[PDB]
Amino acid sequence: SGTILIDLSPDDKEFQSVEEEMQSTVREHRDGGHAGGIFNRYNILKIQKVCNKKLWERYTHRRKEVSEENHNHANERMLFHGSPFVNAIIHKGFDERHAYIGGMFGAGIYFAENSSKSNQYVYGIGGGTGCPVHKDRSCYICHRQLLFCRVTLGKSFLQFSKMAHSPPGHHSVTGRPSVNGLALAEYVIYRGEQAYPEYLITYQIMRPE
Ligand SMILES: CCOc1ccc(-c2nnc([C@H]3C[C@H](NC(=O)c4ccnc5cccnc45)C3)n2-c2ccccc2)nc1
Ligand SMILES: [Zn+2]
Repeated sequence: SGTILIDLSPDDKEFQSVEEEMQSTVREHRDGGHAGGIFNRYNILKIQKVCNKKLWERYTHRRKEVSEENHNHANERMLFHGSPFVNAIIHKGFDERHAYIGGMFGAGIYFAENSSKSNQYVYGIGGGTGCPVHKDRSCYICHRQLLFCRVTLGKSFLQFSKMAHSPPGHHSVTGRPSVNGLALAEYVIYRGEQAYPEYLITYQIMRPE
């Protein structure tokens, strides 16, 4: 595999930065919690740094290329990723060949700047049938995993809510909010090597009250 997970102590400022980013970027969703559950906060159980030399080199190699194509600017962002495939991704890396064709921006890998948006996909598109054990999308019991990832957007194409690759001259798509469309920003890459899954976050959504 080559992948090592480093457990971060809650007293570690690197843990605390990821924890804060996760808690602070929660929003109320217009679906009233249908996809990700009803919560305003998480129980952060565990944050692990993902260390894989092969995957890191794959990422930085792509990043150099994107940079030369975008006026020496990678347009690198730290973004949340949610999917059922977290375990595969930390071992084998992101893989566009596994992309689901039912996305707003076609067959790509979707990231978000709001943790609560990525949380809606941990059990599948629109939350699937919820947690495996209780078939509940708002399950407070079962533990979830998000990735907090290093993502190379390069020259990002701006769009509102049928697409295979980046537009010509572009490296990603930035989905922007619209009245008849997106509520929140999402980012899409069409090459797996434009993201590194840097931190694996184990959490529950917290029951409010
Ligand atoms: C309307 C919202 O649309 C979305 C939201 C998120 C995503 C998305 N963006 N990226 C993803 C996943 C990351 C991709 N998979 C891998 O990189 C992958 C990597 C390595 N092995 C695998 C084995 C099985 C499946 N996937 C893999 C698919 N997905 C995804 C999420 C939930 C279910 C299915 C796909 N796709 C569409
Ligand atoms: Zn459950």
